[PDB]
Amino acid sequence: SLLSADEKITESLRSTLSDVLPDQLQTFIRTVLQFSGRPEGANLLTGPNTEIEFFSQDPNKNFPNIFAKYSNVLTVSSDPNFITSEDEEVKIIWGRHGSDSLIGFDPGADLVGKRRIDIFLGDFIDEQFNPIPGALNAGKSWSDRFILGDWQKPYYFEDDETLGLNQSAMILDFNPNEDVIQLHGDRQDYELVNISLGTAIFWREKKGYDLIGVLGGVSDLSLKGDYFEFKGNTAPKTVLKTAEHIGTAANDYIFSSTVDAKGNFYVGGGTGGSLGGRNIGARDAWLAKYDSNGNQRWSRQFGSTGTESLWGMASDGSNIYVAGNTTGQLENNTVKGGNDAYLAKYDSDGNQVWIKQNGTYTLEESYKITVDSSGNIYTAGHTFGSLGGPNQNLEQGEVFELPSTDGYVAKFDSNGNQLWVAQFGTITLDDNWGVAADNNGNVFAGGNTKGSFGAKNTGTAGEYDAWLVKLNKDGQTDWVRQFGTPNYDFMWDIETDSLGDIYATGWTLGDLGGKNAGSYDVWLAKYNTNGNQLWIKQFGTSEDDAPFLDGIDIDANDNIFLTGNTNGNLGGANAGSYDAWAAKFDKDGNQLWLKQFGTPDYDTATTVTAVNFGKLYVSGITEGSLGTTNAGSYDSWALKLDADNGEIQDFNS
Ligand SMILES: CCCC[C@@H](F)CCCC[C@H](C)Cc1cc(O)cc(O)c1
Ligand SMILES: CCCC[C@@H](F)CCCC[C@H](C)Cc1cc(O)cc(O)c1
Ligand SMILES: [Ca+2]
Ligand SMILES: [Ca+2]
Ligand SMILES: [Ca+2]
Ligand SMILES: [Ca+2]
Ligand SMILES: [Ca+2]
Ligand SMILES: [Ca+2]
Ligand SMILES: [Ca+2]
Ligand SMILES: [Ca+2]
Ligand SMILES: [Ca+2]
Ligand SMILES: [Ca+2]
Ligand SMILES: [Ca+2]
Ligand SMILES: [Ca+2]
Ligand SMILES: [Cl-]
Ligand SMILES: [Cl-]
Ligand SMILES: [Cl-]
Ligand SMILES: [Cl-]
Ligand SMILES: [Cl-]
Ligand SMILES: [Cl-]
Ligand SMILES: [Cl-]
Ligand SMILES: [Mg+2]
Ligand SMILES: [Mg+2]
Ligand SMILES: [Mg+2]
Ligand SMILES: [Mg+2]
Repeated sequence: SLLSADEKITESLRSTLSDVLPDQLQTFIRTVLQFSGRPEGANLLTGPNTEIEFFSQDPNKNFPNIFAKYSNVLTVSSDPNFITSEDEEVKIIWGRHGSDSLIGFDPGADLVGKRRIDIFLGDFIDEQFNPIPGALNAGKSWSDRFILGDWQKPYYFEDDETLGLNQSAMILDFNPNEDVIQLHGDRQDYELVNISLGTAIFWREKKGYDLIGVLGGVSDLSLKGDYFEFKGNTAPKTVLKTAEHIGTAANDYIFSSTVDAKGNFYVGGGTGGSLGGRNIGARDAWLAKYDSNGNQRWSRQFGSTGTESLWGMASDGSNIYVAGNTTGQLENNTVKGGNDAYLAKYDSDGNQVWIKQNGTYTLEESYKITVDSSGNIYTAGHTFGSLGGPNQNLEQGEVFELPSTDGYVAKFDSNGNQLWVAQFGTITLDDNWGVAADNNGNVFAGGNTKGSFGAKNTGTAGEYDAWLVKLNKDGQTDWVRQFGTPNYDFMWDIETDSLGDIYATGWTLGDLGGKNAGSYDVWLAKYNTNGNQLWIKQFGTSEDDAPFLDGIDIDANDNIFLTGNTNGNLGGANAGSYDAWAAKFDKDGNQLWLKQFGTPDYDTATTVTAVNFGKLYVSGITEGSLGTTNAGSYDSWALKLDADNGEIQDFNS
């Protein structure tokens, strides 16, 4: 019976949210929701007003730590939720700019009896909080997809005698003119109920009801509207049987790849399941080795009862170095506070040689790693603390500046001893999205900044620019460069060629290398070792085109390979949703080929690795059945390509 559903839903959500979220965070959320004109959820948070300790050195009070613990803050890009992990009862999933594919509930996790509320914000963009109007993206929004179920099962589904209020999504900014709510089954499986908060979405069967999601501030919807997408009960038909398929019932992601000197191919990333070994808790890191004929030699899974991923991997020719973040305590390590970075070493046989966890009392992220020809290892990332030196934004003065990241690069020897750590940036956000060593002892770093780091930012409202830093063998800066348009420009990865020149790839919403074809476009930029910009190429379709994550590699012939996603017809006719794409360039920026592949469902490449004089590997993630039938939610895939023309080969030979 749906009698008194409004009172039952309000009391249940209020009870759970106010029990789980720290008072500091409730105070922050209530203030933001009131300011933004999305007040519906505020009355669900009944904790007392509490000082928000933006700069506390206590890891348990430091607000960046608290906010990160209960949130997935995504990027200015059109994002899949590449950071989702089943590590908390309540999670705020914030898509920001771009057309985001938002998921928070892993259908493959053991969540029986667990309270689970995912609070979704599809856009809710930074510009709302600008005191001065007129910003390029003020008032702009995108079509976000809120994933509340798939072909396999409804999400947040307790399937018991109650109204199923213990698990539910709450979407705070659903716009039926633009956004989509994805649901299991068909429209006859649901019933919409107008409530004080907005709309309740109930799964309905003979035995009763189960609350799937609440839409704050929207009423009078219809299950016949095109803003609901129903996925039925049957896994997608398989395409691309030539690909290697990696998947469990949980969310599985490849985020990176590399090759050793014998031509063995490695992939790795994060999984909510038991992929390389028995799941330790929430998301774990994992990696796998394949011989050059496509046979898997081993898979390994490691981490903690908290959340970690492999975000980068590189080889010294024999060993495999891996890097990422963790929210827990790794084996043979101590926590520094909040989330930390780590670097680990695996030998060719899959033995974990060591793992080094490093960081500060506050939030570190690390997405990148490189290995030089001497066998030294460099990680890179960003920190809210004072890792390589004092953070540019240390404490609150008379003028409040929101806590913010600086970039860092850390150098290690082959035994994991830290040789140095360099930290740099501006008073505002500076994130790292790239690290690459040359042959002469130097190392480059690259990323995004809201500030004026290597040049005056021309954005009127702190839109991102790209930055590049060259460090010497001792970690001292030789130069800082910055490039961009007045709009957002976002870098994903960098790499050097055999001459020591540095290349970066990203997306732009403006005219960076040329006239923007529409929406996001791809760019590739080249700088010389002395900091001079040589060229920027920009290309795309009228739709959304971008590299993603480990988006560049450079082979021994100085061919450049790029990869990412597109929802246009970039390398061919789009198969549906986003597809993966890859491209090859020469060292002068001439485009040699451009290919597109994927399923009718959401796909993106996440990594590209070229074998010298051998195959090209493009790997990524999918909601479709790529290689074989999807086992649950996100699965992963690797494609073996002819590097001369981008044509897909059978993975196994
Ligand atoms: C469910 C509630 C949503 C809360 C969070 F999910 C996101 C809101 C972030 C607040 C705002 C962006 C920060 C801020 C402060 C400032 O002082 C200057 C700024 O430009 C920007
Ligand atoms: C793995 C993806 C993580 C992406 C993060 F990079 C998101 C940044 C948070 C946004 C924030 C509201 C903007 C902002 C910062 C700032 O330092 C000053 C501001 O006024 C405003
Ligand atoms: Ca986004
Ligand atoms: Ca969005
Ligand atoms: Ca939206
Ligand atoms: Ca439920
Ligand atoms: Ca884990
Ligand atoms: Ca830390
Ligand atoms: Ca900074
Ligand atoms: Ca810019
Ligand atoms: Ca485009
Ligand atoms: Ca790369
Ligand atoms: Ca697709
Ligand atoms: Ca899966
Ligand atoms: Cl971002
Ligand atoms: Cl806005
Ligand atoms: Cl109930
Ligand atoms: Cl209806
Ligand atoms: Cl099939
Ligand atoms: Cl082996
Ligand atoms: Cl600045
Ligand atoms: Mg029920
Ligand atoms: Mg097989
Ligand atoms: Mg390489
Ligand atoms: Mg296959």
